[PDB]
Amino acid sequence: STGSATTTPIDSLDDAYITPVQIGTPAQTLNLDFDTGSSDLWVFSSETTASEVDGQTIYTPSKSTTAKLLSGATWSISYGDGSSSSGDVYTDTVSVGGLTVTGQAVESAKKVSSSFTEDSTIDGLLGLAFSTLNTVSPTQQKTFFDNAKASLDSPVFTADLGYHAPGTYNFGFIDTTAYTGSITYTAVSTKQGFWEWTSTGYAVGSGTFKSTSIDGIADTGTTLLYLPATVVSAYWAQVSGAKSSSSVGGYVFPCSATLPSFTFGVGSARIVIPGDYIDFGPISTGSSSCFGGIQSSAGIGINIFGDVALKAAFVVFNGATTPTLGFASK
Repeated sequence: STGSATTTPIDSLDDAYITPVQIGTPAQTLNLDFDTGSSDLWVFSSETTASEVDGQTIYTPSKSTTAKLLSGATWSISYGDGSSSSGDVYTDTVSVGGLTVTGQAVESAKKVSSSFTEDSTIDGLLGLAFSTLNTVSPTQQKTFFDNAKASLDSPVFTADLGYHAPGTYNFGFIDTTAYTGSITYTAVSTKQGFWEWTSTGYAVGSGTFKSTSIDGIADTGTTLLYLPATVVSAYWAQVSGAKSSSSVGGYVFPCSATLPSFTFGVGSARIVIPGDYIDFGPISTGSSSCFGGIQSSAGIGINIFGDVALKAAFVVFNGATTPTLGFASK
């Protein structure tokens, strides 16, 4: 089998992407944030504290003839940005882009943090990291991809995120029309449960390439590119007037600037992020200070190749017995 679904930016800055997902019978369609940095499929629901729901579409398991309470199971998750959610668990039929999994754990939120409430466009998350990170207790549950894998034509999914435009998530096949040149594959460590890999280096604008190993994760659920402070300082030093602002919480730059590109290495191959992809707009309405899309990972503990980087590439998440990651230009 295969599946193919369009993913759409939630706003004009590409702050996140939402993909429609069918849950239950008859189908209830919710727009979920596909997140290769976590491993829980959770949704706003009829069980979510009413004051914490503000415009989201909810899953109502009592209206699904295929929903079953997973008795005794609970979940609770905290994300890198400090957001969180928790609740109980159902199993139900879940379909993405024509690909159907029966018996999928659908984690129903009883509580969500303010950032989730305040984002009316995201109805939940669909985790695509390794199932070892799944938070369901006392019986850990599998991700949608793990459940689907044996049935797929090939044990892979691909992310093709757009810049200020829709893109595509495919399951079970590699669309050879969706990228230019060749896909370069690179080793993955699953030891922390992430799609963790080692970039071979970077360049700033038309500058020379610096060969240096940068360990990080491919994370579709993170907006920005978070890299070591040395690398990030070298980037922003090429933008007149750019500075790190502790009050804003990262590097900002004059909105009048033209940003240089940023290149990252994948083996001997190179992925070029255009300067425009690094512009996250005014820090507040009307301001002439703009927020940067490349930021230091120093406070985080891990480097993160988030959407700013991934949207410059066609990315293969290869879930074979020994997983790998593939990157192509497009």
